[PDB]
Amino acid sequence: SFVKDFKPQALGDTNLFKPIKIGNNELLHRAVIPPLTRMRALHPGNIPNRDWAVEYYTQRAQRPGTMIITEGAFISPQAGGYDNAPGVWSEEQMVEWTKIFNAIHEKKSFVWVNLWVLGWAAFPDNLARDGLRYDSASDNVFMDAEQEAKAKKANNPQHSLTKDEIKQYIKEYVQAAKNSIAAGADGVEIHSANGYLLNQFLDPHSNTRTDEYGGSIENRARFTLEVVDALVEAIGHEKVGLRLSPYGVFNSMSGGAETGIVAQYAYVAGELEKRAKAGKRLAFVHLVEPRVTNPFLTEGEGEYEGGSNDFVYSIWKGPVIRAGNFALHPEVVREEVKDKRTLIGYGRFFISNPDLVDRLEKGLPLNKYDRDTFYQMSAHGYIDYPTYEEALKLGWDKK
Ligand SMILES: Cc1cc2nc3c(=O)[nH]c(=O)nc-3n(C[C@H](O)[C@H](O)[C@H](O)COP(=O)(O)O)c2cc1C
Ligand SMILES: O=Cc1ccc(O)cc1
Ligand SMILES: [Mg+2]
Repeated sequence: SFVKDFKPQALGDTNLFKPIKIGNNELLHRAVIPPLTRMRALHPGNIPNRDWAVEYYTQRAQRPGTMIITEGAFISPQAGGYDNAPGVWSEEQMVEWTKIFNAIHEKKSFVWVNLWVLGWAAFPDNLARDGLRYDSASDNVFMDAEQEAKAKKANNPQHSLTKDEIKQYIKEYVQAAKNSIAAGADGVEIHSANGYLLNQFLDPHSNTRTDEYGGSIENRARFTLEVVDALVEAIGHEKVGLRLSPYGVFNSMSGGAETGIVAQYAYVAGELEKRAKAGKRLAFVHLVEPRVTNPFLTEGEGEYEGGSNDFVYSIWKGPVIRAGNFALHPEVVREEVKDKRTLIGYGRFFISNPDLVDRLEKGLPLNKYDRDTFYQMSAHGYIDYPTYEEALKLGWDKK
């Protein structure tokens, strides 16, 4: 069924359809497909699903010039924690990723691998079985109730990373970046948002360390910036991007309740622009809008109207991607794109609408999404969403 009770508006006359250059890529529009974990990866091996992945990315790369950010990809086994999420550390995975990247490039679109490390969001028992640690910034603060519950059951206490163990994660990031780029990826997006490892260090609630990785704005941000510095020196600054969620509360992050959250991120943004002048300007900065502080709550819930991301624009002067409930609000996108360096990320509706860009340009009805197949091990709810034409033939509008 099409989304009922929604007035679609054509966005063909806005900047959403004026090309832009992000890195080495020349996009033909600014509707970006943000990272979306679907959990179809194969176990054992965290292998990209061999039966359905290529088709999935291929469907959503039909509109030429589209920029696609792959689903979260584990840089290594320790950075992992979910049986069905893909990784980019083994030869057996890179062989799969290549087929996807080629399928994507052939449609004339672009792909960026999102580097993922779970921190305290990983399953402790899944880590105990394979003989891995349950990492995080600290060891006296746990994500929640059932996480500290699984920690004990598996006799796998939450571990406060040591300086040498952080250095290791930085070595795996580089390797993963290198594998992805070697397999033909256009670039990689450092995932430093939604309460994962790097965000756990960034947030003052999950980071109560005393060494140079906690204790102040400058220290809580050290990890993220070292990773940025490392990937910039290894594959080029035009092939790297950083994702942040200043006001997110997902996974026990502080959000706007922490008075120093704006300063924490203003700092990071400041360090980027700094490097930008030094010649090394990241390809872009990706921001999750306070319009969505929790990606698990329906469109309109968990909105934080006490803060804004606009401050980033006074510090960083490169491309900025903004994502969060923009598909059902064309009126807000029309205003946000009047800025010449802003890109719009459409998550949940790029899941259900494979031809989303066309529907945005022509103001057509959007396919409602099925939340139940977001993480199912099936093709249903993954690759069987119809395009507008297919929907008409199937009679989704009622004669
Ligand atoms: C099913 C699902 C999977 C997601 N997977 C990821 C992910 O792997 N990495 C990430 O950074 N964000 C992820 N997100 C968050 C989205 O990138 C996005 O910020 C969020 O969905 C808000 O956009 P939307 O309102 O257009 O869906 C996911 C969201 C959903 C609903
Ligand atoms: O729903 C899965 C998910 C994964 C990573 C994120 O960052 C956010 C959501
Ligand atoms: Mg008909």
